[PDB]
Amino acid sequence: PSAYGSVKAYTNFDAERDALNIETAIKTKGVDEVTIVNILTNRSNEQRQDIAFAYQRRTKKELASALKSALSGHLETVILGLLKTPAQYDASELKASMKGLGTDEDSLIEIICSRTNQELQEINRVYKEMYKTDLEKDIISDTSGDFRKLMVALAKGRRAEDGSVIDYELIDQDARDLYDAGVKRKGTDVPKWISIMTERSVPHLQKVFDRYKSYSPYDMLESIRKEVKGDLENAFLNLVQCIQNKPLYFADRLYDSMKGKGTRDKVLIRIMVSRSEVDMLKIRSEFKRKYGKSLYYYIQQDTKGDYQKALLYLCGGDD
Repeated sequence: PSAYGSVKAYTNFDAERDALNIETAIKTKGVDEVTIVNILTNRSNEQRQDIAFAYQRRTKKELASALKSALSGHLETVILGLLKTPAQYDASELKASMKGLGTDEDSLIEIICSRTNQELQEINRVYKEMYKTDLEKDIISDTSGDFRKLMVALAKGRRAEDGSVIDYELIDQDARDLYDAGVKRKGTDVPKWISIMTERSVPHLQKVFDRYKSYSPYDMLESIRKEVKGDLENAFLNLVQCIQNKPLYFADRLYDSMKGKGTRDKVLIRIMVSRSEVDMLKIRSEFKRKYGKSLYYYIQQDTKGDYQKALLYLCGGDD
């Protein structure tokens, strides 16, 4: 279990009890959405799987299908998302990002740039089992140019994991190479940027980006804005933010999703669901530090109804 998640395993857990109570809630005239939300947002992902199993054995109906039939709107999206395992949820979100003629590059980038090697290994495996095809093949068919190269490289999840051994010489050489490949000359050696940023460990790259400031007039993020454009630039910016401060990265994404009129629910829901058992506590801390008011407050003031209640539970409170 992650100590930085907002959703923790329920102590007095009884899958049968929850399955019985959810069944009654589903069959209540008009549905008792409150009970369904109160239960599922207060159980760990694993516990939800146990609940789904108990539910089917007792009713001969799959819980997911029962809820897709019983719920609708944004609430349905949150609840069904919470029922999928982490890998399954990410795999389905990735598949959804590449559905149709166009491609939701923003979603594809957010997911591919933020997941660890461990998470990506599972996503790749589950993706193959669910859609029968490979994740890489789909990315390749929905992207092109250097943007494709970068996304394919990242999706592989073969990033080095040089344990904890700091390589000061490589830190310096990588910083010099990133500079020589960009700001230092006319044009940009994008392949060098892709290699360094996708093959080195996160702790290493954090140190590289710091050492980079010693050679370059602008930091990594500004360097990216001056060297590349389009989806490629967007990908690099997201990637560097994820490396420098992943919790802050998500906090900014969350703020952006609610700032204006209405909310970009697709993003808001994916982050609340997917990071609820990973680093939501860190995301909350960075969000409050930067924006002043808590993430809870923004969710409260930007969504309504049972949907809002569900998201607030995933947030977990504020402190």
